[PDB]
Amino acid sequence: AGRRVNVNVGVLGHIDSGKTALARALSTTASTGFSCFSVPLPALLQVTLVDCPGHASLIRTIIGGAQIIDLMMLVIDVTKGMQTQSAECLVIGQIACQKLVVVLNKIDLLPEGKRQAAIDKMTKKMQKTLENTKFRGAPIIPVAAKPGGPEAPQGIPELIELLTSQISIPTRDPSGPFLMSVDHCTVMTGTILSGSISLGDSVEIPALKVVKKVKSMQMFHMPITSAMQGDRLGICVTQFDPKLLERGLVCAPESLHTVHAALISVEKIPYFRGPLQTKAKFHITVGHETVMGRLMFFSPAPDNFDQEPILDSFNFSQEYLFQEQYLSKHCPRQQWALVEFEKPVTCPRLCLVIGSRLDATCRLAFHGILLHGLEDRNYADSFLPRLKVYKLKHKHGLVERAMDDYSVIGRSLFTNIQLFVGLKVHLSTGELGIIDGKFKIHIPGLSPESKKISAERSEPSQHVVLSLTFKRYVFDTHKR
Ligand SMILES: Nc1nc2c(ncn2[C@@H]2O[C@H](COP(=O)(O)OP(=O)(O)O)[C@@H](O)[C@H]2O)c(=O)[nH]1
Repeated sequence: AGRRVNVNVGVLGHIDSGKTALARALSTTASTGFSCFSVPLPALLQVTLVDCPGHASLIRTIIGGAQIIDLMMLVIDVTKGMQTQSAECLVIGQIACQKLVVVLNKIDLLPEGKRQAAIDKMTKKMQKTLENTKFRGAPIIPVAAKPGGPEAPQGIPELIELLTSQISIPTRDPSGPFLMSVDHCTVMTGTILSGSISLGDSVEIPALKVVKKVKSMQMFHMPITSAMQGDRLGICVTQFDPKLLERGLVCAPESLHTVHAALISVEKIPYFRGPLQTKAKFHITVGHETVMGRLMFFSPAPDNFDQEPILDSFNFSQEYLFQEQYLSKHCPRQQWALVEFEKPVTCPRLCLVIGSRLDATCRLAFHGILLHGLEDRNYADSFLPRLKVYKLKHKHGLVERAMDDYSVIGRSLFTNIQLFVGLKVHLSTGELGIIDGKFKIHIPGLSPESKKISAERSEPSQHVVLSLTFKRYVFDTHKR
């Protein structure tokens, strides 16, 4: 559409930072649910200022929205500094967007004498701070929006000049499945996260359990036949109860799925102090819903330990090595983790999973994509034992006698020995043998060395080694 191009802007900050306050300060001074403003573009143009009541909401609102977040603005109170939340908000941002702008709000609490040179204190700190972040170059704008406080605008048009500058470069695809994030509610006003629309289309409301029809839609001047991704319009629909859903998920019917467990693609956050231990609970926020699952990790094999990153699929045919801790720091190019939730969460496919750090350093740990969402409540009795997690369990024994040239004796294995008979075994010398208390080994081909070496020579290390493959869920196994 030649007129009215839209881009979403994530407004980030602390619970008392002035985020919600800077919107109105921008919208109001536009050219004279969510707020926004307009302006020409020398490639109209409107930018909805994403916001929310608090944090948790503003997070869950930015994760599943990532694919539509075009740029992140960072609000800061030029007195408190860079408060707690103002830090988490800065990484999640790094995950979703690709650029950001940092503004110093409340630029009225500084005395004129010590302000311009106290401003630079943070401008320096922020700059240096961002040096270790993909938002490494983010410009900074000192600005005071409500110069008095609650009851009682500074350099706002300036903040608009910048906002548009980095607001360049967008791309949107309508081919996906429909997804709209409701922020107003019978009418429904939200933002389109995935897919395309058209009058007469069918829409689902998983919160209410039903599919309604799009009687009409209206955004700014009424015309509307179809919307694309990133747009922000309102879907007029059946006079259902506009109360049960004042902010929720709407999409194509049968488009979402309810998941009891999922195979994410894992990736620790650098700034995460600590390890990533299999079986370590977490606070997972998947798409737009935060459910507490558990983890498990696993990795590829050494042969293709550096295979390309397949970030959209899953090559379920090949096997995978079990890992007790995320290998951080030759290494792997990426790894995964069979999440297992407590509550039947329910959300998109390939949705941007994130979740970490439950406890009584930063609180965020990793982030990943959802490459597969198990839907059966019995993912253990159905899909699970079929998986191929290689659990390399080793053993070692010591060789002693030499019955013949095709026989030896061993004694180890901390046993049963009637359930392992036949497994391919290898002596400390290099020859191969087939395990045929006590022991009974065979050998096709003994070697020349061990043949020379009761017994004789004092057995300078007749060592016996074993290596068998243990798929995590099958009953017992082989190797090769
Ligand atoms: N002193 C002062 N306070 C400001 C100024 N601008 C905004 N605020 C404060 O911003 C607070 C609201 O924060 P807000 O971002 O709406 O919180 P949220 O809506 O929970 O994110 C109000 O209580 C104001 O006191 C300002 O210019 N000077």
